[PDB]
Amino acid sequence: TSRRWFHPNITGVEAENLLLTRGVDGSFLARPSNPGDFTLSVRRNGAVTHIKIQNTGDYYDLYGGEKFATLAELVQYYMEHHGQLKEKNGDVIELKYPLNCADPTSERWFHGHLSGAEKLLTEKGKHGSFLVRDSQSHPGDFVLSVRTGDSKVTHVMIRCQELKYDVGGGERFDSLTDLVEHYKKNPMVETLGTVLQLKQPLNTTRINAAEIESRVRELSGFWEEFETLQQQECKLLYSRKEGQRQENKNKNRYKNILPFDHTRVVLHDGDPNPVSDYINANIIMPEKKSYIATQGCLQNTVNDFWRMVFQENSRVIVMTTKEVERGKSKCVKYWPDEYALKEYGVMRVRNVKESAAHDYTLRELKLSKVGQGNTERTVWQYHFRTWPDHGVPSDPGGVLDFLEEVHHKQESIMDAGPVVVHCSAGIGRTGTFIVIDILIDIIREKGVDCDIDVPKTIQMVRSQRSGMVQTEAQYRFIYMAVQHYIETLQRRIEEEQK
Repeated sequence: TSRRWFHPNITGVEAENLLLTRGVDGSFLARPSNPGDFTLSVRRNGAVTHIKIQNTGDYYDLYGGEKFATLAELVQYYMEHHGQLKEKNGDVIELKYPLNCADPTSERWFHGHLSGAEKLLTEKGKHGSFLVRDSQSHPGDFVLSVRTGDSKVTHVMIRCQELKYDVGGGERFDSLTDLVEHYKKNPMVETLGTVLQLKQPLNTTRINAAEIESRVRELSGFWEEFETLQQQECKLLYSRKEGQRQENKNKNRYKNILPFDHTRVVLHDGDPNPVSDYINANIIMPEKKSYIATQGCLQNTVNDFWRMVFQENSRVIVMTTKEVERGKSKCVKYWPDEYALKEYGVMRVRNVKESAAHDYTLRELKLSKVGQGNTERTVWQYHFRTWPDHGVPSDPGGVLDFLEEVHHKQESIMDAGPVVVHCSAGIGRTGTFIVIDILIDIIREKGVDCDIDVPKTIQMVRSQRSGMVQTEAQYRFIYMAVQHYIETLQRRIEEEQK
């Protein structure tokens, strides 16, 4: 869609002035920061109301509202459901008109201060590759550089006249984004007939895995790269109708954090005597090893969880949360005690042995269908217990050691199904763990000298489940986990050499 309602470089007073001069009653905007959190500024009856949105790494928690996977899903929900958002008193807050941001800093095509850019379009660029940079000679103006061929880099001047942008004729646009989007749909034609088609921006995130230390150093950067990735979320507003059904409302831990219809795990062989095909879970495919990203079990969904594990032929479970965190339920006990046997509907689970490490507990479980012999399989449960209540761990060593053991178990089991990964909502920690495993797996196969793209991988995983990887802290942790993994392999090679 757009995501123009989010202003990345704004203050509380600037937000109030914009809503009172450029907006009307029902106008709204989202803004960052109190660092780490977000604020929803809404105009109501000639006054500005600020609603706090907090995210510790699990979900976007709007004060006196609901929990959401993305800020785009939060906005889409209240724009479609008017009588849902209310104050502490009970007075309804209406989200009617989004206030568009003119700042192009969070755009993929915007490079700000590149110099007369041709080399970057020659080395990285392809046919239709384009970038927008600040003008060197005339301050305030901009330059559009576009590559065309099988052959040439064409420069188009963008003038800034009375807070409006133009290419020297035609229409005058309020922002750089409006100019870019118009000339993307209606392309520019050169004097000799060459079409200046704007198909894709220049990729500046892809790095060679061996050169991770240098990129992390330059990003220490991480905020600007993450916000650019966050701006892409408006393109991931896929259908979630199955989870929105009244039959499935109590099957979701959080009413709004729902699985996409195109990737959801569809359950079969259910009880005929309502809906028996639903579970808040999605099949994650890296575009070898597949994953099922799901929420923490609810007592009414424990039977559906085991139905999924059996149906999908899954042999490894990754639990990245404690049962209770900060006195709040995050996941119910879906496994029996050590040496005990428990029946969960049509499924039977046996806890063979519990092996405890400092960061995790390994539980050897035996899953089978009640009434059938030769249906039994070993399901290995890896329960990470040291992850902090808020934020991410300071050292990625424990997570990497855990994931390396998870990988080695999956690889050792012949004909094993997708790896079940879950936390509370199944998006924050779950998303972080899956992304780290995908990126590390590229290095496992291709070696230290291979191309890796952190935001591209996150965007691909986000198209399969709503808001995979929740915070900038998690985003930073993904980079630090890859860097630590590269460092360990580098030392192991040097140990053999020396």
